Amino acid sequence: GFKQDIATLRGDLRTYAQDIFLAFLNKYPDEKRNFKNYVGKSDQELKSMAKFGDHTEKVFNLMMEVADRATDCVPLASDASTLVQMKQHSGLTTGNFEKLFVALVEYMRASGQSFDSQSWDRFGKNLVSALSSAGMK
Amino acid sequence: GFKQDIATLRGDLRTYAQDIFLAFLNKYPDEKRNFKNYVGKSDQELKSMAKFGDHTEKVFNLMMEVADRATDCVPLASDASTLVQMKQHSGLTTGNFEKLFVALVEYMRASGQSFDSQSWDRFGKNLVSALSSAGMK
Ligand code: HEM
Ligand SMILES: Oc1ccc(Cl)cc1Cl
Ligand SMILES: Oc1ccc(Cl)cc1Cl
Repeated sequence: GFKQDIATLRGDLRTYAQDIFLAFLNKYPDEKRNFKNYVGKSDQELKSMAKFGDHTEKVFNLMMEVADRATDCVPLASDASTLVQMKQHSGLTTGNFEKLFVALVEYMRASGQSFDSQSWDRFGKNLVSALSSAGMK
Repeated sequence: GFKQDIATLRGDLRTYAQDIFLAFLNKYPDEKRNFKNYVGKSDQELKSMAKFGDHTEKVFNLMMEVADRATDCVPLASDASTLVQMKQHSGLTTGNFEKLFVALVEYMRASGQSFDSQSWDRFGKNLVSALSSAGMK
């Protein structure tokens, strides 16, 4: 289930963080505009860039903590406030987050592993609602 | 305290994992004999090798799972048994583990972050005692 999925992802975190972020960026090419330096690069080139590896790992490290602190796939309101108050997320909307979780769930469904994709879909929806309550447009 | 420390360490897992492993290896040079692929290389050389970062991340991730499952800094006997039974740990003794935790506590005290170094010291002592009870020499 959901809790075991967190353990699975953490056990190969750099690989999953990069694979999932790349799936997001290739499913939604417009989202690359939020990173500027990622345009015109293939996946293998991105994976060789310092800020790409460091950044995807930090995103995923924190995403797994938020997932781990949730109850029944509902994140804590304090974790949602943190994500909203981050300077780096000024200019983001909940739509950016919704798209991340659509790609993550699709990636899980296609991997052939025993992920509880339905719990991740609920988690993403519940996170987006929490982000709005915390003030994100 | 202990639980926040786990969150702090997990938030930047690869960076802490590398720095703590290097602190251990440089404090206890003889221990590097267990890691024949890392002999003859400076800290910066090791950090440039993908296999070093991957190895340290996987170890440290499991250490944080064990710490998170502990009650009052006492690890679960099942987690201690897992560590004893791993093939990669054939030939190790509790002494190797004690030295790791000395280096880890020394790293925390020196870092100038508000780690609960006393709790990591207790955790390391209780883990060493649990490894004995699970069959490690
Ligand atoms: C609580 C502490 C520890 C945990 C959680 C842990 C866990 C692990 C894990 C998950 C691996 C496999 C990582 C990989 O795939 O490369 C591993 C491998 C290994 N560990 Fe441990 N370990 C711990 C302590 C130690 C200590 C103290 C030593 C020796 C001083 C040690 C020696 C080794 C060796 C030699 C390998 C094989 C590495 C290789 O073949 O490249 N471990 N350990
Ligand atoms: O910016 C990111 C880095 C890693 C992951 Cl998994 C998702 C996002 Cl949006
Ligand atoms: O082999 C290791 C990798 C990372 C850390 Cl923190 C400790 C050890 Cl023994």
